[PDB]
Amino acid sequence: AAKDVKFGNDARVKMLRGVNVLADAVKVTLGPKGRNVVLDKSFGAPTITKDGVSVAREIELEDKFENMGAQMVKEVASKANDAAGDGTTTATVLAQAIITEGLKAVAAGMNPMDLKRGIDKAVTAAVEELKALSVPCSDSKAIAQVGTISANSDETVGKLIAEAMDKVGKEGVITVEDGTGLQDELDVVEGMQFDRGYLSPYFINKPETGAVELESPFILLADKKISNIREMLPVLEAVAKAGKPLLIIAEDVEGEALATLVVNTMRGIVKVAAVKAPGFGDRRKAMLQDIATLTGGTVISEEIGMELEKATLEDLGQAKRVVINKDTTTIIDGVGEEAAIQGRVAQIRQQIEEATSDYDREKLQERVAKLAGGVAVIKVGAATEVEMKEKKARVEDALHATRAAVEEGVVAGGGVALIRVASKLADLRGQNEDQNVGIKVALRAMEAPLRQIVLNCGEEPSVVANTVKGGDGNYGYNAATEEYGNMIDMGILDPTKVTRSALQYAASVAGLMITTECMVTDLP
Amino acid sequence: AAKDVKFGNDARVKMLRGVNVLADAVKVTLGPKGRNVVLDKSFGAPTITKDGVSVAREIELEDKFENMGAQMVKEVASKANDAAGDGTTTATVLAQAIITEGLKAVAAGMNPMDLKRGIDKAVTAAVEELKALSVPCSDSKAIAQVGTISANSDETVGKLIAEAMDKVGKEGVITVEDGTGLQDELDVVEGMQFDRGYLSPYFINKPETGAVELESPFILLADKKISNIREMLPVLEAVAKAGKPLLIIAEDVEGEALATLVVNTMRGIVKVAAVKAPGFGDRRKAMLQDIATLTGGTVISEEIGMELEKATLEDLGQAKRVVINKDTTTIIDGVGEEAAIQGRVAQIRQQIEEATSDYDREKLQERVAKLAGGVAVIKVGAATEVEMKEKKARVEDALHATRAAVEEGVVAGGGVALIRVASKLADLRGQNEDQNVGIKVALRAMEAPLRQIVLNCGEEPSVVANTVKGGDGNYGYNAATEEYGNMIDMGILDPTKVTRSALQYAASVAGLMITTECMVTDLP
Amino acid sequence: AAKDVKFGNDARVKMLRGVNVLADAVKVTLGPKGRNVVLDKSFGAPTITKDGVSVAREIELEDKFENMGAQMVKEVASKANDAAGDGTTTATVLAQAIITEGLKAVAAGMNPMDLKRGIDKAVTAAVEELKALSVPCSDSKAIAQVGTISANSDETVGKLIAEAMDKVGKEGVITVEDGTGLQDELDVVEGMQFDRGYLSPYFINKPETGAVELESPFILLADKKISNIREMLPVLEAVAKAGKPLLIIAEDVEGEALATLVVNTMRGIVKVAAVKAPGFGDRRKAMLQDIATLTGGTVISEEIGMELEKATLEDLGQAKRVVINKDTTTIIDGVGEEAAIQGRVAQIRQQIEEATSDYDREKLQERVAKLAGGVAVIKVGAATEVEMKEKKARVEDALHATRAAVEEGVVAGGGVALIRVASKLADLRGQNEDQNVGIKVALRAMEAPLRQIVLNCGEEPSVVANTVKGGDGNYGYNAATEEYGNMIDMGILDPTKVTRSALQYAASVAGLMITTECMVTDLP
Ligand SMILES: Nc1ncnc2c1ncn2[C@@H]1O[C@H](COP(=O)(O)OP(=O)(O)O)[C@@H](O)[C@H]1O
Ligand SMILES: Nc1ncnc2c1ncn2[C@@H]1O[C@H](COP(=O)(O)OP(=O)(O)O)[C@@H](O)[C@H]1O
Ligand SMILES: Nc1ncnc2c1ncn2[C@@H]1O[C@H](COP(=O)(O)OP(=O)(O)O)[C@@H](O)[C@H]1O
Ligand SMILES: [Mg+2]
Ligand SMILES: [Mg+2]
Ligand SMILES: [Mg+2]
Repeated sequence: AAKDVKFGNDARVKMLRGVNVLADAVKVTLGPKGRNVVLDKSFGAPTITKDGVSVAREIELEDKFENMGAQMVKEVASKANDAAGDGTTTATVLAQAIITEGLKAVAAGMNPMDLKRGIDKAVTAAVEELKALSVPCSDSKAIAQVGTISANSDETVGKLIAEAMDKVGKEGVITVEDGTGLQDELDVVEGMQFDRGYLSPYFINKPETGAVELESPFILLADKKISNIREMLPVLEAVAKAGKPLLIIAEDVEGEALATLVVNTMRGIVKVAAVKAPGFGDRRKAMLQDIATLTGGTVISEEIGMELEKATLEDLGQAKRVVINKDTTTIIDGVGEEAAIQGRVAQIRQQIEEATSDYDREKLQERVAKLAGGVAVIKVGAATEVEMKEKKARVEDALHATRAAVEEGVVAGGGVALIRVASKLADLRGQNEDQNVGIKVALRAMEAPLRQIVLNCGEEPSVVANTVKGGDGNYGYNAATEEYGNMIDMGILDPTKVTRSALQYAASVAGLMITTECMVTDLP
Repeated sequence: AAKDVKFGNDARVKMLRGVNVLADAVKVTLGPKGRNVVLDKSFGAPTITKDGVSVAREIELEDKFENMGAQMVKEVASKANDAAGDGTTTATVLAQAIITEGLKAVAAGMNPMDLKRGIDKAVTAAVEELKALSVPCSDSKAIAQVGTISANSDETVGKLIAEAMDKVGKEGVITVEDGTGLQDELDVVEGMQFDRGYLSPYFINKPETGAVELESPFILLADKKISNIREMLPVLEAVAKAGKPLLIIAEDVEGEALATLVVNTMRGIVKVAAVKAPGFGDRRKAMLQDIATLTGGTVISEEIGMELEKATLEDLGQAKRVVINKDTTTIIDGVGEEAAIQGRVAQIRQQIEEATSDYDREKLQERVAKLAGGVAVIKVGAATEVEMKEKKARVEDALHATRAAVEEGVVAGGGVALIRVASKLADLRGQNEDQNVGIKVALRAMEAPLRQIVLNCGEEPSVVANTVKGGDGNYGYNAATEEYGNMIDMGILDPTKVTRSALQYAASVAGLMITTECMVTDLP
Repeated sequence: AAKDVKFGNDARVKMLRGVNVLADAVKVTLGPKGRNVVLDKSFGAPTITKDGVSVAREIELEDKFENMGAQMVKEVASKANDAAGDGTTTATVLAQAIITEGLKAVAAGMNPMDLKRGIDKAVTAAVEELKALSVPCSDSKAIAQVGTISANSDETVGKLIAEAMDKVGKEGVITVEDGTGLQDELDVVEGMQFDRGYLSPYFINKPETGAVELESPFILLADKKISNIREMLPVLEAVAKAGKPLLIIAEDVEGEALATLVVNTMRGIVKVAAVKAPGFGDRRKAMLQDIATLTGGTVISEEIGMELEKATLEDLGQAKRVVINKDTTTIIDGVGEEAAIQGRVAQIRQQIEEATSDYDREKLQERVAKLAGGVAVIKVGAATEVEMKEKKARVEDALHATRAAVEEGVVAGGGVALIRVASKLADLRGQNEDQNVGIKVALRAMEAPLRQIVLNCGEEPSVVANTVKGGDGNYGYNAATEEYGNMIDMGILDPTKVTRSALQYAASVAGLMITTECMVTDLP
């Protein structure tokens, strides 16, 4: 299509108005005194969130150029989310900030490219700075503090999270789902368990709800379905002999097997029942050895050097007992040596450090957690639906933040850390003048977070900022209590990693953005 | 698409006008002196209802922003309905109320977020308060009162309902359908019965209409059709022997079986006939044991350890007699021990407390009712169709209300309860001032219901409210009689549960809504 | 879509304008001096009717709100028609009436809901009232008068109708079809006969036109066709033996059977021929036992304990003779005891009182009429088509009216009955004042029918009405003769049932309608 090109100032301005719109719409939601925004939806009802990135995405401008600018800054708010799922709003604030000043300096007649470098440098510096102040977040107390501070000051949250982490361990998995009631609720799975119910409902051991509890069973693992392939009685009878209950796992099972199986377990011939493995081919099969090895079983290489009956009763794995309903199965404890356990674990180390990261290390550590650790789930409380969302939302942020503080430590919130490291680079200089401004520009912008927070409190951003800058170390203003003091003792912690990503991602784009001299796009 | 963002006051205002329109359109229908609204329909003729939620849903505004606010509030009216199918209008009124005030305070320059909290707390407070006033609704009288009150003061209703409940019991099922005549009618099913007619019309016992009355039959249950699988004569002849009638149930039956069956029963060889089981696989099957077990029969596990003929005459169940037409079948009474009954029932307790609730516990309790209790249906009378609707509509609310009153008691109507609990929290305070206002705001809104009611009577909302606030306990204004007194002795009861849901759901949204600082949506 | 809500007076007004348009367009056709309206049609040529309900349906307004009003009143006009196929126009007038007044009183500042009750009660009252005055319409004279009066005063009609009923009986069926000439014509079927011609055209007995007259035949009924299934000669020869003609009925007959049959009836071996049974499966079959039992035959349960040849010549039914063409068969008389006749009739009593009514009791009563009574059809005379329509139309109204007068008696026309019972409720009062007005309103409206009729004669509606009200009993104005007197002796009768439905249906909606406070619809 025919284009519309714009150069210099004109373009820039447009670009800026664009940024501001986006920015302004995300600022409103910063800090404890942060406010909400409503995203309309033709879909169902409008959405009410305080999640910066959530907002960003919805912003699109009619002015093709004002729009481009917005479409750009939008990615910082975005990347910031992919990085550590929080700090999004904050990051955005900084760009808005950097850009404003930057442009003003380009308008000042400076070479933009050096401004960029000056900023870049200024940032690389600021980063080491943070890494310096970053201090280990390890105790449950600290962990609940970031949770809480992340979930717009909700202790119940940090509290809950703190606990989960304290249970499932370090590699234990944690997820949030909408709860039933209005109270938040924490459930923690113990041992090995997945999402497969029994195909033989008739095979319900003791409790109802389809509760099966095969006491001291032999576990069986295969690689096929058993319609009429019922052949395998040697294996069967083998246990009928030892008089032990039996659990099975494979592609599937047809009535032919079940039917007979039924009356057998009935007549008190052999108390048994079975449930399908995990899910997809590579999936399920991927997850069995682990199971076998766990209970000390010998998975059946139906595809390799094994067959149906082709397998002795001793191949079977053994566990205290099991618990099954119409949807899930759980092994109380497959007696399997730790030489085996940590072994099947050690080999997970390569799986872990993977270049796939997302979706890979997810379902990955899951088993990892089930192969020794513990799995946890959180249910969010909310009367309405428009509440259940927002709530559950923040809950995750925090869930993330903690994850980050742990791996990368923390620093002082209230955007003090930055304002602090800023003073530390008061003497940073670069190759030429422009560059020095470029730096100065950046430092100057690092007061953004802080004073937006303040402003979201209807108070003098500049006045606070001063008194705060007059202080040292972790002296900081507490927006919530409206009084200064030590940000850490007050439990106002920001996972070091977010603060860093926010600054980086922010600059990464801001920088470029301010080096626009021309812009092309379609006609109105 | 290109968006249109609005911040602060502008946005709010718009949002509010939006709310108002909706609200205002729902108010009109509040109380005995509430009026109706007409909802247009391209479909057929317009609809005339006084059901708040019915109205809500139809409201959509041209102004994108005004619309959003409307689209939000709409959910309280909604959720309120999913909760206890009544109080919808009332709920709405409170939001309208809360928001108005709220915004006024934000306009006053207060932190919205604290306002929210102030409100939330004031509410959590207000709830215990109600649970205090809630008093058990257990006698048929009270129950008749809520139904009546619910059905805009129609005694006939509460009366009818009260009856139904008094019959089918507590776990007895109750449903409402359109009636033939103009009078309302109550039918109550006794014992075991379902929606299945006979495949062998020839096999009609005594009365007409397809009336079968197998005196002292042997009930038979299967898991497959019987085209030429007619093999089973043993079982058959086994009764030709005993000379007792026989009832059958299964996936189906082809004439092959029927044909011969006809002349057998004819010649006086064997008085018999059969009808299809419930409906879907897991369905029908899920419902048979009960049947069997009830009548003392042995369901045929055509899929498990059994086969056609594979079964003895004693396996069959026995019942006083049965009654069948071309659409329904009924068992007079299958002689089956209570140990069995309450048993088959007890195991329903898990089915009962289910995380499925909607649709689950529905068809669930149904059987639960047929499994010892009773099933009832109500036919609403109406001359027209636009009448049958409205009518049958209100009849259900009541139906629900009562259901709610029973499980959660009641409190004083006329919106006195609230107005009362408000005085009780006159000393409630929060962490800061804004929050205290946030509380005051809410308490203030709790007068809404009452004074909208009054206003729907062309009377001083503020003057009544006063004299009402001057009183104590259940002193309250009777809009209908236009004179004060004891709301309970006057039988003006609100199922505690609705009053509570209305307040919660209302606030849950209003709360958020008043913390809007920006709004985004598409362009006009 | 974006809506447009309207409250109070505004809404009401619009609504009313809507009603009026509709109403006014239907009024014009009320009474002997009623005029016509033309309904356009893209289809073919415009339609010219005086049938109120025909009109109503065609009315749709551009003003969404004016339209809603009209879409609602439209239902009274409608329902009135489903109820008893006449009085439509009349009904409408009352609504128009009720509403007008009603609204005026709401405008007066009265509680609408009481208004409604006032009206409702006033009506329930008015109904017993009518049931009082209703007097049995039994003599043919009376019956001709309602037909006549119904068919806008056409004696020829009431005359013809009276006859029919006098013939076919009470349960005899009567239908109207376009006739051939210009004179109306009445045909009356005697005995048993349906719409099936002979497959064996060659088997014509005596007259032409395919006229068959098997003297003292043996009727034969089956449940299948006969291509090569010609096997059955035993039964055949058994008659060749007896030497009697033969009639056959079944799913069909192939030439194979026919061919041979031809020459057989030809060479004088066996005078026979056959014709297909009724129509659909459950249709035809449903209609055979009846045929059998009548002539005294044994239907062939080709599907049950019976086969082809499998049946003795005695099973056959017998009849005096038959008459068939290429489209119709008829049994002079199948000697079949009345024990069987009325038996097969008595069991029709449940078929009769069926919760189906529409479509059921139709084809049902049909056979019923053929199983003892008589069947009649009327052919309407008209030069044109636009005439044949109108004509035939009114003819049915009367056909229904009579039906109604018969079952529910009659009362004095000219809208006197109502105006009369109104005076009777001059002292009716309700729980409060608003309600008394509500009542008064209604009574006042009952003068509508009468004075619209008067107005349709260019005369003082108020002057007549007065003199008419001064009178007693059935004193009434005769619009046609323009002179007062006894409405009954003049034969100006209205089937009690319609008069009643028109009032009920009318109020039923009107009532609700005047309680509108808001209205929602889409934008223009
Ligand atoms: N009570 C408080 N007083 C002062 N600063 C706070 C307080 N609570 C949180 N903060 C700071 O304000 C920031 C608010 O971040 P937030 O608004 O959630 O944006 P993001 O989406 O970027 O986290 C926190 O990261 C922290 O630095
Ligand atoms: N006769 C009466 N006098 C006073 N208050 C009444 C009377 N009848 C009902 N009410 C009160 O007014 C409310 C009206 O409820 P309604 O108009 O149906 O709204 P919702 O659909 O929210 O219940 C009742 O719930 C009760 O609190
Ligand atoms: N000559 C007459 N004088 C007085 N009243 C009459 C006369 N003819 C008919 N009527 C009355 O007017 C009615 C006319 O019916 P009609 O105009 O077709 O309206 P609808 O279709 O509502 O019956 C009759 O039912 C009867 O009540
Ligand atoms: Mg955050
Ligand atoms: Mg209600
Ligand atoms: Mg008429």
